Amino acid sequence: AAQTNAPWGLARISSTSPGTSTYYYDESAGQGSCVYVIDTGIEASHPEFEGRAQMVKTYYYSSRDGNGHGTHCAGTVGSRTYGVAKKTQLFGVKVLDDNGSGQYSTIIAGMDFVASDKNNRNCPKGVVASLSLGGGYSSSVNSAAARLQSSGVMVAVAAGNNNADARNYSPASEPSVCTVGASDRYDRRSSFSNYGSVLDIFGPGTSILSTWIGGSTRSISGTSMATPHVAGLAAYLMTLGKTTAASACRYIADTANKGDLSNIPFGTVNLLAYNNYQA
Ligand SMILES: [Ca+2]
Repeated sequence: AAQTNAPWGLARISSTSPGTSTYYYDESAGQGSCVYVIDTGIEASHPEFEGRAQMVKTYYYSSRDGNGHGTHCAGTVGSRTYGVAKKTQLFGVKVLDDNGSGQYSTIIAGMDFVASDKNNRNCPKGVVASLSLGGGYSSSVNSAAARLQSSGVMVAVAAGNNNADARNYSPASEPSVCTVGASDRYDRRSSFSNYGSVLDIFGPGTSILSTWIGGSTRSISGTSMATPHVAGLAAYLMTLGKTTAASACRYIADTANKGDLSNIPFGTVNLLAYNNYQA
């Protein structure tokens, strides 16, 4: 399939070169997979989700996304226009309040929730979780992410927006999950993107157009935006049968565009998420 005039990040993930505008992908499009977006929620009513999104959990007085951040991330995973995996099922877990903040204890509860909740969902092709959040180093937060991964979920987490080594942030620093840095449309490391040995992969993160609350759309930037490209890619690849939850981060690294990003610090992977789709 070909989507013309796609957001640059979608075009990037199906291209051996920057500077193109058509997204190419297998029509299966993540059908039969599931992606949890652990964030401020998802506006499930947004026409862009086509009934494929739903809220499954909140820790606050509402499951509504009163921020937009979670809706944007979910859009990059699986919206019809702005998404990588256009037929995946999206599950919202609201661990962040409408200010975009969340106590680590609530975030941990949300991760353990997903590990159990997948057993209540139909995801024959596999399960992914996208965590566009983080804070300072916490062994408990890392351990929760590790459990989620261990349970059979492909966990993708944001590296962070500190232009610093991600070793000092969680869940970014957890070795067993897929830690995602951000790039821009000219294949530069995004200026805010964290880096370091703990990174596994980069994805498009600067000036990313996606869904927003009130049935709208918005361009924003962050490792929060790169993460759902990788989560959606994993779901897409799992539907194709090319990889599994336990192997998807490795597979994505194996098949990434290599050595093409600029301003990658010595010791950080130079790998850009790529679907290796040949139309
Ligand atoms: Ca990993």
